[PDB]
Amino acid sequence: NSRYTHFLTQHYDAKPQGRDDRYCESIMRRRGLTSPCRDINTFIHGNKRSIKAICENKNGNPHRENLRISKSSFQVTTCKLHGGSPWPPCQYRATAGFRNVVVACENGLPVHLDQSIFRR
Repeated sequence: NSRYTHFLTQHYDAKPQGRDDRYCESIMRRRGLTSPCRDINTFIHGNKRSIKAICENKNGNPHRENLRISKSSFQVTTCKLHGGSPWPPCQYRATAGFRNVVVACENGLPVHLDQSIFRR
């Protein structure tokens, strides 16, 4: 279940404080997403068990072809790449949000975040 682990690395941050541009620039580095700079990436906050619950009917509904959509809303932060280059230094604009999320699940664990709902 390294895909679950990969999901957490790319898309989970339990307790941020700020959630500003600087937060994005830092955490995108910390999580290895800056070579090349990922165009857009969203982190989910709070506890893990609520996110795992999306894979059950406890906190999820089936969605489109192969995805799950959460019933609860999550605090999230979307980091969007600013500037012309794919390469570091990666400047990010932060957007804090509060809504449900879309994931793909495998063996009851989230393994993908659908980034499309945050492209705005």
